[PDB]
Amino acid sequence: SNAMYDIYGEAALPADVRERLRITRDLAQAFHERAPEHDRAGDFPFENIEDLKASGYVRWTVPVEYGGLGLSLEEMLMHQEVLAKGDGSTALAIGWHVGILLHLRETGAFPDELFRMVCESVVKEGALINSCATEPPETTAVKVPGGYRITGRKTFSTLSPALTWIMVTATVADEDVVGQFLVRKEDVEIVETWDTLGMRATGSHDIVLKDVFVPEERVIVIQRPGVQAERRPDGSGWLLHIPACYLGIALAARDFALEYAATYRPNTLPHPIAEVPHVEQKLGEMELKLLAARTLLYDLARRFDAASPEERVKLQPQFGAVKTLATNAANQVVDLAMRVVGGRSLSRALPLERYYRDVRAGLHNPPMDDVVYRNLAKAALARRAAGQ
Repeated sequence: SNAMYDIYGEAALPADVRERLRITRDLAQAFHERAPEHDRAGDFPFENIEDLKASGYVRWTVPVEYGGLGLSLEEMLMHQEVLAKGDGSTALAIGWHVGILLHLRETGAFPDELFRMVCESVVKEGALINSCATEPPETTAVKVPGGYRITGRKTFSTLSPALTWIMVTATVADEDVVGQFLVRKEDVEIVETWDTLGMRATGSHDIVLKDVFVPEERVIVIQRPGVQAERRPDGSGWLLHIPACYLGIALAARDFALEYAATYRPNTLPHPIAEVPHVEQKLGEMELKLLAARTLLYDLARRFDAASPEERVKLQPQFGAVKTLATNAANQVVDLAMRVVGGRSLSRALPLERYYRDVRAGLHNPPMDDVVYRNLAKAALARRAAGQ
């Protein structure tokens, strides 16, 4: 409908979306120019995060009533894909923030007052938020006067150096029930762990909580019998930000290889390499993998936007399918782009090798391909059973 304007034309886009796309294309260009040194040094891109805050991007998924733009999931994915073309690490990291805010808006998982407080901090100060549940729940909350003390360790928190707020799960000691708590980043220790193949600018950090106080008003939920989670489910649709980011990296690789192929004419040939038959085939195959994966991504995002909570839950198997298709397609596209360019694709003078490293992580984000396929099979069997 709006998405894939690069294929289908920008003339059809409403003036507000075109203006927002000018903003995110501008950001992407700056991220692109900065990406090589951040990848080489593996240093966190704080200036990119400052640009995102200054632009207003960080509040676009906050509801209109609290001073955001209430952006649709379809449009959020479009901008994620634009930002990722510039720099995968930065896009994916801020995706967790704009996405989690879309998740909270669509579910009412936060108490009203707490959501209002967080939304105000995002709108007025550009405060950033992420949810950090995974560990190397071992993380523990102890009830104290006024709230809880939290001790533990969470892992893979990619935006953490720039966060203000952190949603963390912990087991309440001596009730054996799990809670979620809104922790201030300034109260935790960010610890560097091993560096990684790609996405190296944002790096891998653990968050360490020793003796962290959460007052009662920043308790999100305690999962007892009866409560129990979120006012209305969303089927985790917001997790489409992940495949959006990997497709944007693939698009950068494609744009690169197309540009190269159009303009590189070796002295062994009378035409550019874009006209060599096996190069045409590789470029055409890249186009088709992108067309198929992006079309499905945006189709599911639009269905999400239009769907009730009950329907959103039923879309989950297809949401997984998108993730598998996009992240696989993105790795294949980068492979083909490198084969088009040839031996120079190995050189750190060109960005393709960085794309080859960065794109790989999509395959190892949950849900794994084997889980996605199993879930598709089970949904197919459930649909057959319901039919009769």
